[PDB]
Amino acid sequence: NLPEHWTDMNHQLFCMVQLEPGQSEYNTIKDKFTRTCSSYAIEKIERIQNAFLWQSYQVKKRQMDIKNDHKNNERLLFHGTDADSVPYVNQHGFNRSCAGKNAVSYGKGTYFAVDASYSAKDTYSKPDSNGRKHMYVVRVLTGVFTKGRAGLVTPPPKNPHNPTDLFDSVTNNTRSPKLFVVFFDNQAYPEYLITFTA
Amino acid sequence: NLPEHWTDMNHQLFCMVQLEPGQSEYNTIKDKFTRTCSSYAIEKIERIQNAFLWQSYQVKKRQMDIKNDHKNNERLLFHGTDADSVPYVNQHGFNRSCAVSYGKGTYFAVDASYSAKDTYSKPDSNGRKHMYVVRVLTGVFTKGRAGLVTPPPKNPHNPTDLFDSVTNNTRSPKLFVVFFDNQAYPEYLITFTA
Ligand SMILES: NC(=O)c1ccc(OCC2CC2)cc1
Repeated sequence: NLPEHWTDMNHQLFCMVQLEPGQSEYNTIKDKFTRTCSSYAIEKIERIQNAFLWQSYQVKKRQMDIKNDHKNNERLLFHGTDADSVPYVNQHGFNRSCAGKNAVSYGKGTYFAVDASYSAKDTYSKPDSNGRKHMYVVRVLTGVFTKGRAGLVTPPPKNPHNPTDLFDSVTNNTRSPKLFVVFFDNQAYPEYLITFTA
Repeated sequence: NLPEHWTDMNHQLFCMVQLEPGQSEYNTIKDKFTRTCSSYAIEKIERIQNAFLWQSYQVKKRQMDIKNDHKNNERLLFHGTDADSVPYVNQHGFNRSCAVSYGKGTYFAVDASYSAKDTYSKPDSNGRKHMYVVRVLTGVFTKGRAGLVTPPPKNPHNPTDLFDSVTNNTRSPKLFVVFFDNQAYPEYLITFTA
């Protein structure tokens, strides 16, 4: 069930694949990033091939596609992180139990940005000791979403009289979304790792 | 890929099925409980049929069987909870975000007698206590400690290859803690009284 464009892994479960500039795959990610980070320079873009994370994520997507019926449940978003976090995210994905309190909090979960410029802030993509910054391009199952609130440990219910039927994620603003928060494992697949510098 | 002992769900994805007293499945689950809790009165046992939770759980079980290079990754454990949390656990399973002296995960007991304490299975206004029988992917485990947010690494020369769960005592475990969604499937709900 692994995507057929992935490199052969020789029955290995995990692989990072360096992309070539001028390939459509590299160029689409570069254009998405430079739309709002034209003042930074990309060192490299690696495709993340993680069989187990992919499998769990694709099971969740199919469940949300069945439950929501005729919705675009997936967006491509950005996530800046520190170099210390990269090994863990590459193997295990995004753990809400490890998430920082955001400067504007819409709930206790993992935060993903619409614009690379948000994730490019030193507060999220902290420069390592060689001055490299790290940002993931992430498939996120945002599904049906509402404006979040600082107290949330799960998405709120759609209906107060049915407390277990939940929104899929929350946002800062439903009309003009700039960030999404997710509260469950395997709701986000880290697809690419951008390494960049001033 | 829904198990054989489940009953038909008329094309729905979630239902709670009351077990018939005196039949094989009811007798099997009652005996697990009464091993340590024979002084308690059983009102009913329900089979939890949650297609989505089962699917996600089965994927994690297949992945752990590959990673550990053997079966024997699954244990049947108990979880006592309050009446107000029962609809959430039936629909969404166990959530670490909702005493945590062996880590910030979900706690499961080897013995029903431990989960039957009023501190976990809080009596509701009518005296009814609630306990799940849970399939748990305990896998390879180590001793836990306060403040863990994931299990420790097997070798701190490879800090991303983790233990699957933690316990109070590795030689004679009486409880297990898991730190990831869909590492536990709530299989039966026992309603009982002191
Ligand atoms: N909810 C439960 O059934 C349960 C709760 C706690 C527990 O271990 C607590 C540990 C001694 C500190 C096991 C099970």
